[PDB]
Amino acid sequence: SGFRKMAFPSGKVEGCMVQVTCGTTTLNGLWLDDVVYCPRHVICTSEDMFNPNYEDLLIRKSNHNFLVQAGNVQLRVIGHSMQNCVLKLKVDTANPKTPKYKFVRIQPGQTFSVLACYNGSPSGVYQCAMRPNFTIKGSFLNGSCGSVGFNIDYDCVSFCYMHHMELPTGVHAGTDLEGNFYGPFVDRQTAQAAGTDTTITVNVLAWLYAAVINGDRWFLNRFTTTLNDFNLVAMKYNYEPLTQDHVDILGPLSAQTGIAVLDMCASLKELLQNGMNGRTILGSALLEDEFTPFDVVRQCSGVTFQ
Amino acid sequence: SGFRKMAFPSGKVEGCMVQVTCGTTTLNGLWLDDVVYCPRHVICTSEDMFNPNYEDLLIRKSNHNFLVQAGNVQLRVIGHSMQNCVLKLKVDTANPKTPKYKFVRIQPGQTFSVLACYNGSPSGVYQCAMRPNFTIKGSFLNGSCGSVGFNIDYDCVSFCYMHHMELPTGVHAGTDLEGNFYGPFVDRQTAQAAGTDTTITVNVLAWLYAAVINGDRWFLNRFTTTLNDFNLVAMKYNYEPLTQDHVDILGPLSAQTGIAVLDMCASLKELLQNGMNGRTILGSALLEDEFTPFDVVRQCSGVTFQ
Repeated sequence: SGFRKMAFPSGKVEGCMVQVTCGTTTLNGLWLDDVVYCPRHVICTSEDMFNPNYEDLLIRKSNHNFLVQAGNVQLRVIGHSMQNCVLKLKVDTANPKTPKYKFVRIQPGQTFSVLACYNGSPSGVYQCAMRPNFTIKGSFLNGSCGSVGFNIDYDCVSFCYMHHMELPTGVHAGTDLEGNFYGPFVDRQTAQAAGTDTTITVNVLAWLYAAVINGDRWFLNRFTTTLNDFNLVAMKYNYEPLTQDHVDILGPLSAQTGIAVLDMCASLKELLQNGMNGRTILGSALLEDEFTPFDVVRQCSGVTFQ
Repeated sequence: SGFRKMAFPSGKVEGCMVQVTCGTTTLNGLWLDDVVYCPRHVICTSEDMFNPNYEDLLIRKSNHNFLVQAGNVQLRVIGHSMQNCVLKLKVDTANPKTPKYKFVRIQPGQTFSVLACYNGSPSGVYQCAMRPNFTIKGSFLNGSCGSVGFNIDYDCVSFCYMHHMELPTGVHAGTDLEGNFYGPFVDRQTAQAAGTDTTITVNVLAWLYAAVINGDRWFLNRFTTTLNDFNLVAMKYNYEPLTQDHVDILGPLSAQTGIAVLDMCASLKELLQNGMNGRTILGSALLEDEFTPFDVVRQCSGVTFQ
């Protein structure tokens, strides 16, 4: 019982976090086997900011220009290259605490745990969703660049996000671990702004299911509706359209509660049109959209057939 | 910028979690040096829970009745004893990952991180608060007992909670690591239930500061009030009293924002009576009380000594 914004245990990623210095710029890197990955913007000075020439800046740097520290231990850089916006520093020592891992690119609507770090030292861990407009609503201060987001999928650490920057609305933008930005952003100081966001409908429904599992029922009505009619209401309140895939994805939560997906859709329609009757659901006074169906399952159901 | 429910990195605590089986009950234990700490109710069958005499149930048990497992490696139990409601199993092997640690007893209002575990395997990490009525609104499933809560100062893990049971309302009760329960609860199947809970006023205020710091201002007014007047309003709405110790603790944030504490109390008062008239603060439509002033400062680092 209970429901909380729960992140994955951070231990396997903590052991990969390093500090990377280039001139007067320090930020975080991720150390897997004999490679440290970090934002390429660490090689910039204030004079590069206008039109940074990364290709040129990279070749002009020697291995010695990169100070890499894992705790107190200095790692020697023996090579440097660039994949898109991520810098790959080859080092002389392979990380003995390298977990089994993969680099994955997540989709909008999906969540992951962020390990916020500073000077290569983990500060804290929290859950984020990739917003439909490809930002995350994170929590980062100066020196957090290079912090990474991940999921634990079986035994495997699936790394999906590396932090690059804050946009002027206070939201956050970054790349996958191959250095490609989520969204239409670039790793330089230019006029760029988040597109308008939408609410992740399938996640809201999952969160409602979570409420039902934990004994919140007041918003349940006896109504059912159709995909089509639901989607018309969705659009009116800036909610992403719902698809059959979404309906399928909610199946596990339907079975737990005995509430058909389309019935929960009718309950959601009613909360949208008429509000939340001054009540809270799972310690919140608005409709939460940053929990996937899987996040609800992993927290509230597990492997229960019974 | 940004503000999130953020937990400490769980790595140091992950390396201490182990499984403890006695009979058909499996739950979690904490392995520090050559001692495993777990809830003493691991030795009870379902029947014993009604009226259990642990002193007597313990006599029935030999060392061989406890199977302790760190991953797959069996730790031989060579001693078993009992301090209040926690069992201490002396094992043959000292935990090589034992971090620097203290046992501390926290007070209502203070926050900590929970490493939710199952069969000695970490599942997730989230932030909680010791409620004024000595419960926590955690998120636990079957097999979570013996999961622990902690703060991390430097490399020092301060353990403050071990999880023992779910009360009927879905909220959670447990002990410090010396086995004393928080609040008047007991490890027996009885009529017992949580006292009625109140909101943690000083936390709400810290959060409001966090909001100002992150650009949310609409709830500010120009009024000032006094402690006395404020506390009268507090009492009406089941807020905890605000003391002058709380007023000083908020001095840093008052300074940073240039909003006097009693000014902020006046803003809260208005929110308290009248609500948020359809607006949000830090992405929430209610008053959050699970961030301490310290939690706020950690995510909203000042520029004083930057």
